[PDB]
Amino acid sequence: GSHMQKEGPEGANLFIYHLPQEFGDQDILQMFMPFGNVISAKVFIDKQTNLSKCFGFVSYDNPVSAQAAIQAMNGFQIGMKRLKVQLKRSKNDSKPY
Repeated sequence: GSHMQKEGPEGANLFIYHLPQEFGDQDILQMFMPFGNVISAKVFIDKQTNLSKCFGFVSYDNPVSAQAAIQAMNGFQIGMKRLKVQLKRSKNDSKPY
């Protein structure tokens, strides 16, 4: 259950390059569900920092659920596209929040 794009603690963010066949909001919510709860789903190009185009955005709640999705999501073969996953700017530190 989500409505826009707002990440939580320092440690969890991954985005999708090469998005296969029509892959829209409904697919991303259930095919990326099987290791825990997700806070952002949208297939738009972000118009403020001009990042990579016709591409996809997902986010989770804690740094342990990112390490399992990089192994089962690097390599997904479906027709004439491959899935290729990238994490957005890593950081491991203790902030007062």
